[PDB]
Amino acid sequence: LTDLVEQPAKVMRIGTMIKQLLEEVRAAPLDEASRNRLRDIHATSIRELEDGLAPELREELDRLTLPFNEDAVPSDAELRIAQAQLVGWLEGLFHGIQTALFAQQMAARAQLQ
Amino acid sequence: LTDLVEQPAKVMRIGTMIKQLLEEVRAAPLDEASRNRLRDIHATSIRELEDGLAPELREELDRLTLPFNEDAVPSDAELRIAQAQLVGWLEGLFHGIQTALFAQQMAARAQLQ
Amino acid sequence: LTDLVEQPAKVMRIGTMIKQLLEEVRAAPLDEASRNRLRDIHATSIRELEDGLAPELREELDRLTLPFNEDAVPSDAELRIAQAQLVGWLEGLFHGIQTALFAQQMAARAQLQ
Amino acid sequence: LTDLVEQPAKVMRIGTMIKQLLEEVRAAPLDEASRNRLRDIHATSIRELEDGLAPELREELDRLTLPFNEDAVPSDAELRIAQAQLVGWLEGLFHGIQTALFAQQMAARAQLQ
Amino acid sequence: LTDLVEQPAKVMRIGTMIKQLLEEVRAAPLDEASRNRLRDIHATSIRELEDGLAPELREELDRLTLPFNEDAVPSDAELRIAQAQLVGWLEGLFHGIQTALFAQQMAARAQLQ
Amino acid sequence: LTDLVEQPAKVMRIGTMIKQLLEEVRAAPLDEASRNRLRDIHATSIRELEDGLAPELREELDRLTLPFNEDAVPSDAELRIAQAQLVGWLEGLFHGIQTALFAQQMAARAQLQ
Amino acid sequence: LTDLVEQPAKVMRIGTMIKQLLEEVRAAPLDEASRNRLRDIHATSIRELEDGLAPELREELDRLTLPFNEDAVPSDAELRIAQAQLVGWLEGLFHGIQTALFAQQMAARAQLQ
Amino acid sequence: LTDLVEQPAKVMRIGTMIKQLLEEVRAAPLDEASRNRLRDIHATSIRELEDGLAPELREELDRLTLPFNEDAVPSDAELRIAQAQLVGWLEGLFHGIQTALFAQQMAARAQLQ
Amino acid sequence: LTDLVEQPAKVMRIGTMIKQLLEEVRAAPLDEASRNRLRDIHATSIRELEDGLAPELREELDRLTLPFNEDAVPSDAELRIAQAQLVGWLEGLFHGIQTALFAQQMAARAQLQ
Amino acid sequence: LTDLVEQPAKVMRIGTMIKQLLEEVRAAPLDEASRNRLRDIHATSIRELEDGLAPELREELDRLTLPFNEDAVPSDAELRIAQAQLVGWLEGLFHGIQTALFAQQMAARAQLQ
Amino acid sequence: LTDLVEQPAKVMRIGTMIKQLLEEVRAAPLDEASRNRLRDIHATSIRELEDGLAPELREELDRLTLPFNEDAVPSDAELRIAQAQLVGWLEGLFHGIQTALFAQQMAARAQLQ
Amino acid sequence: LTDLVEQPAKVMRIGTMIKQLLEEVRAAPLDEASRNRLRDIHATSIRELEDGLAPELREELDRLTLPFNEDAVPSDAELRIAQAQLVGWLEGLFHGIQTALFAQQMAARAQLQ
Amino acid sequence: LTDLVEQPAKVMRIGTMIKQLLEEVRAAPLDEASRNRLRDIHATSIRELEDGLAPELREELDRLTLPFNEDAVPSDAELRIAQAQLVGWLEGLFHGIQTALFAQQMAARAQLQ
Amino acid sequence: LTDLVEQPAKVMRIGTMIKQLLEEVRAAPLDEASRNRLRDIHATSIRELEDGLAPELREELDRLTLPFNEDAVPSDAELRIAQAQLVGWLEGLFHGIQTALFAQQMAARAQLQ
Amino acid sequence: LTDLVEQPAKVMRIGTMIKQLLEEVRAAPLDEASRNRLRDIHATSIRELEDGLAPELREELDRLTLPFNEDAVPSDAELRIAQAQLVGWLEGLFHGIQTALFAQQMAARAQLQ
Amino acid sequence: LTDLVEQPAKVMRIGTMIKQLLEEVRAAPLDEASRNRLRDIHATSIRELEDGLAPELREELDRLTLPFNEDAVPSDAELRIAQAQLVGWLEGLFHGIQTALFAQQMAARAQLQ
Repeated sequence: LTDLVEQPAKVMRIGTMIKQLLEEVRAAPLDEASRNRLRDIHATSIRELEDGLAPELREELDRLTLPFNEDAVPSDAELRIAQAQLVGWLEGLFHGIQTALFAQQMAARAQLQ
Repeated sequence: LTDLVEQPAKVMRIGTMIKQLLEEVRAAPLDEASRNRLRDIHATSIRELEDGLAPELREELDRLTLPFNEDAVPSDAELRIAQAQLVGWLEGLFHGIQTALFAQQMAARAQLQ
Repeated sequence: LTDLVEQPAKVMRIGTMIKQLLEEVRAAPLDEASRNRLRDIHATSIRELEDGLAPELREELDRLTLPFNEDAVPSDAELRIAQAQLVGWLEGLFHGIQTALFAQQMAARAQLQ
Repeated sequence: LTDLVEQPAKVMRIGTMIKQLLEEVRAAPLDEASRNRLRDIHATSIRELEDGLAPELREELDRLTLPFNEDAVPSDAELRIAQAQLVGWLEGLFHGIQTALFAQQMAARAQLQ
Repeated sequence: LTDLVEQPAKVMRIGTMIKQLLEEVRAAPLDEASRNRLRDIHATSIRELEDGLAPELREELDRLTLPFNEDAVPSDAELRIAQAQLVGWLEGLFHGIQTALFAQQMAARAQLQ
Repeated sequence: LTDLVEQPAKVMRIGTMIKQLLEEVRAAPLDEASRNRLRDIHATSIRELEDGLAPELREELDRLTLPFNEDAVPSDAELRIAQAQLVGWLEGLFHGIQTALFAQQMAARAQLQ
Repeated sequence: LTDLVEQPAKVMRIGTMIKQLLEEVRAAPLDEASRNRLRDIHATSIRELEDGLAPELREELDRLTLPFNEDAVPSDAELRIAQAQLVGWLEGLFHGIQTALFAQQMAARAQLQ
Repeated sequence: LTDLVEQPAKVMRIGTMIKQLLEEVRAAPLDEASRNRLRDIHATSIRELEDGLAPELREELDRLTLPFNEDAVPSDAELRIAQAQLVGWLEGLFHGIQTALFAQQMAARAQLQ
Repeated sequence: LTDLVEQPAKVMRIGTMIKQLLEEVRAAPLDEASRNRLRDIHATSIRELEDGLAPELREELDRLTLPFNEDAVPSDAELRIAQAQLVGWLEGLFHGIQTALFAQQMAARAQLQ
Repeated sequence: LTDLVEQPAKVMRIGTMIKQLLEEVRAAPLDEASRNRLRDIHATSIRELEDGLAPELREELDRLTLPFNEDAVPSDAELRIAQAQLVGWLEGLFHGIQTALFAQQMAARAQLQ
Repeated sequence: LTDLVEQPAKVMRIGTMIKQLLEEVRAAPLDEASRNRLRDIHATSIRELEDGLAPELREELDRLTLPFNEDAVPSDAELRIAQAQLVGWLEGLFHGIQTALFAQQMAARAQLQ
Repeated sequence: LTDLVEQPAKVMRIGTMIKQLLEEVRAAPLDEASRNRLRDIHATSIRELEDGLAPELREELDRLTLPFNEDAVPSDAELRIAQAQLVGWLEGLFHGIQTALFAQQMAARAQLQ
Repeated sequence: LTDLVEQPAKVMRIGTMIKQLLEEVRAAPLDEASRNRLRDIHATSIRELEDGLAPELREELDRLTLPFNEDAVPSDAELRIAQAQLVGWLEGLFHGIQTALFAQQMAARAQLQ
Repeated sequence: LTDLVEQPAKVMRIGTMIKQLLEEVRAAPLDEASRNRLRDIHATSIRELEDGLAPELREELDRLTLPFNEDAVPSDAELRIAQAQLVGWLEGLFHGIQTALFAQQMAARAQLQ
Repeated sequence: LTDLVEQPAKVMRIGTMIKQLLEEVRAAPLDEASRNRLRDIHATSIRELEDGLAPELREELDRLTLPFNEDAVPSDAELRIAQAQLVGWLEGLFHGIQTALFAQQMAARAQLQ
Repeated sequence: LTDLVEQPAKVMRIGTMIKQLLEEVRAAPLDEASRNRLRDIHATSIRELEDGLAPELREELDRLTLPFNEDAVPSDAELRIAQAQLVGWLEGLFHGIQTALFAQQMAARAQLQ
């Protein structure tokens, strides 16, 4: 919990943002003005993600992630690869949270009966 | 918690507006006269959204959003990206509210039994 | 909650004490050695009760209650009267708690949906 | 919370012993040889109970309880008053424990959904 | 678990023996030939009980229990007090085991899903 | 586990015998001619019981049981004591066996899913 | 058992990431700039996976896995081969672990009844 | 159980690997770099498979299976044939395991009742 | 004589009654059922006393005596005080009788010689 | 004078019987089975006493005495009160008879000299 | 004389037996074999007493006494009550004999001079 | 008169023997080897007593006495009961004789004066 | 010549334009603003070429060429293919012109001598 | 001879076109949108080539060439194979033309001198 | 012919200026301040070119050229495209001039010899 | 001339074909779709080759050449071997022709001087 996510409300917030934008890249091809946007949004979403994570996960994210180069406009492929990577990493982080929340709840309910 | 959204009825209202307009750009391409409208609508929707958020979410919303180029009529791609960004940001905002609101309900209902 | 009972775990403890002691006077008549005990017990439960109640309820309990005389051995009637008076007052205090506890729950659970 | 009861398995063990022995004093009258036994059992049972309680509950248990007189064999009435007192005090202790432990189970299960 | 009971199968065995013998003393009065039996059985059952308990509980049982004098034939009262005392202590020990057994099962079942 | 009872069909058989005979002494008082029978029946039933038990339980049964005085025809009280002693010992024996027997089943049913 | 995976929350986290990225290579063909990303992500994902695995699983993971050739940009085929390999390898690991964890739940739940 | 598979957790792991890789060859045709990989993967999976099986199955797998040649790149047909051969053999091995596991469970639960 | 006691045989009768009852309260403490009796006895002994005394001594006794209240059970102290008061009053009344009886004898014995 | 007691041999007989039983209640505490005897003995002793007394002493004896409540077994305290009452009442009865009888003997011996 | 006792030599015989046996029950507590003895002696002693008394006293003794129930071993209390009851009744019968025997002697000695 | 005791020197002799042995059981508890002696002595002492009594006293003694169980060793209590029974019965026998012996002495001494 | 090219001065003009623009697409990658230009330029260069060619070559050029779709921005690849295609076709036209122009000169230079 | 090629200016023209396009596939890798063009261009180039070739060369060209598959977008390898095939086939065609054409020049110049 | 270019010295002058500026954009990337210059320079260079071309070339140049967007700063790519467009068009313009100017020089030299 | 090549223009055509295709296998690695093509091309080029050679060279070519198998895709090595084998054989065939063409010319040119 707190050992992983410092701001739980914020990580899901940005998490849903990254997810629905990912579902947009698949919907229709984009143009340079839109691909250039998602690059800026992906960079800012990670910067905003690290503010809500524990020190351990910040570094892990930096080891796994690859910031885009601001001199070349990425492709619809890169944007899908980069975004879905965060979507899976957050959903696996969240699935780790929900399994531990199950352990804490059932343990107190069993420590009572 | 509720310290995050000051005017819930006002925030969710505009959010539903951004959601249904997002479903329209998906349906069929638009013309220049309408894209300029959605651009104007996108700007005013954020302004009315900031009035209903806390200062912490205000700045965060501004750090994540991208103002349009006043001199160029954006494409259907930009408008889908900008709008879906807000739709995702708001759904993650609400999921943080309801998970804590449900947490409040099952804490008092259990503090009784 | 905080407006009435300061130490909830302590109040329902002593109450369940006084409750089961009341079921003993009904079970069989007592002798001087036991009546003198229940009076001594009844005094201490009230002193331990005032420590666990809010200032307003302390006075109300003091205005309603009648301390026993420490020179005459009370009857089985007084002990039933004195104790059952508290049992009803404690059950009425908790029913005041639980009616609001459901209000806190069913209102927060409804403020979400 | 569980800071109140240090050895729960031990506190409830001795409690169950005092409860069923109480069911014996009600079942049939006793003789001096058996009344003397319960007094000895009553003394050691509280000593073993205080070892399993927190210091605050020790004092409260000590402020509420009454050590027997070794010079007089108590009556079947005294032993019922003394024992049921602890039975009521012990059942009220757990009711404080189970209501908060039940609160832990539903609050964490709600912080997830 | 093992910190409390070394031979679980044996303690529930002797326990059911002590319980049904307790239910016989209540059924009809006994004679010196029968009262003398239960004393020897109660003495041997405790010796056989200590073989099946952990070192901590052996000591606790000796502190709570009172061995009979082999110079006077006890009463139907004494035999009921002695036996029911063991019955509650064993039933409270078992209720302590089963409450913790639920904690072990509901914790591994929750740490998995 | 089953290391305890060598002849399960035989141990449970004789047990039901003493159980139903226990229910007969309870129903009505007996005469010297039938008490002498029950004394003989109790002796032969233990002998037939040891053939179906493991050596550890053999001595334990011998440590717990009390052979009758062949001189005096025992009373309805002794016969209730001797018989109910075995009935409790046997019921506690079976619950220890089947509780582990259930453990074998649900462990394999869980090792499959 | 649990000694196999040292950091389950971390192993599964990275697992979900690799799984969803696999669903992206499948969705649409990629370009050379994005294929270079997935190769880099594949290398860092395994590096972070071995940190959360025991040495026995490491070597087994290392004996089974195939580092990419850096002088050549892999195909959309290779990236599917490599990733799906881990996804199956990771899903079988949990199914091997969780099936024994389920055995812990039903064996203790049966060791009680 | 013990007579067929020595390391059950490992065998269902690799099986779930080989299974999902089989679903990749069906999804799209492969290139020389990917076909060459799956062959290397298939060889290593059998080495990791033989380590986890009983000696009889080691030989049975060796009698049924056909190792690939390391000088020619196999076709999409061979790789489907080779892998699917193992998938059926692994699913058939487990159904032999699971059908007996129900026999062990449903028989011990019936030997108890 | 005639001016003091009208029925001397009756007063010495009741006096020995009230006297011997006084030696019982000193012998061992009493219970509510016996204290309630002695109160009833003390009143009836006084009513039967006034019937056997001259009018002057009646009123003297009424000025000296204090009737018990019939709604509260007196203490062993009151009962000791109340009865001993009569015993001293009767023995002083009798010592007045015997001193005059000797005066009648030795004066008539002196008129002769 | 002797008209007071109609059957002197019968009254004093029963009186001696009541006196020595009183010395038995003092010697050791009694049980419910023996207390019930003395209550019945107390009732029949008064009945046999009224047959040997004159009507004036009958009603006086009935006005002073208190019949026991057949619905409750009295205590050793009540039986001491009731019996000692009669012993004192009877000893005062004889002292009233013997003092006047001594007066008769010193009147005829003096009417001669 | 003959109006009351038919066999004077026999009544003082059995009387002494009943008296010294009474002094034994006080001396030390008894066992069932001894308590059962004294019941048989007390029953036969009354039977042997009735053979030596006049018809009037037979009936009075039967009205005063309470035969024991042969279907329960009396207590040390009952045997003391029953025996002491006869001891006083016999001592009061003899004191009635001695008071009249002196009257017969001193009257004939005075009818001579 | 002398028709009752045929051999006075023998009856009194053996009587003193039983008396002094009674004073020995009172002094200290006995062991099984000595209780068997006193039981044997009690049988022969009655046998030698009947030889010195008239047939009427033989049967009467037999109607009052209780033969011991040859197959069971009596307790310290029985021996006191049996012996004290004889001691009292013998003293009452002589006191009846001695009272008549004085009648022979004083009546003949008065026929002279 | 006249049968192939109507405006020779114009074709080598636009041809040189297409050639040097082709050398720019090779020189550095382009952006949507530049890729969009070359599409418009390539379309207008073909339109201006057909005005300068004979009817036979106009048709052949349209059969060989593929106009771009104005509703999508082409790649640096498409523009290179489209442009280079024209460059060779124009260079092949000129080599056909130059080979015949040498035939016109050399044949007349030989028709003279 | 010159009957081989009916339209020399046209065969060389298209030949130059295919040659320089080959120089583009070599220059940089292509994308699916451009690879699809070269397939379409390759088909129309052969169609325009046969119009300028003799029937013998048509079939020979048709016997040597390979029509593309509609479904698959060819690779940079296929397009290089297909195009270079024609360029080599065409350059060998011209070498057959020019070597005999040069033979005419030296034969007529020698038939004169 | 010369009817095409009215001011040859001016047409080539400005052309060389666009050519050498083109060699500068290739040399190093530019900044917004210089791109704004080249954009203005490109506009005036075409204006000064049209003054020196014939009306027919004015339109063709205008039909081929593309005015820049003055609300957006063009890229380094567009400027290379726009400039190279002119550089290619101008060299092709002169090659049409130079081929006819040389044609005049060989025609008069042949009309003389 | 006629002794070796029947259709010289055709053989140097296919040779220049086979030669230029060989320079492609060296240029970049191929895929299965291209390797399968070049094999098909190589087979048909030989069939077209045998049509253009003299019968002696046909058989020699068949003795030297090795036709490919049509069920396995050859390697880039085989394709380089197969074609280069022909290219050398063709260049050696042509170099023999040029030496004989040199023989025909120089011998006739010398027969003149």
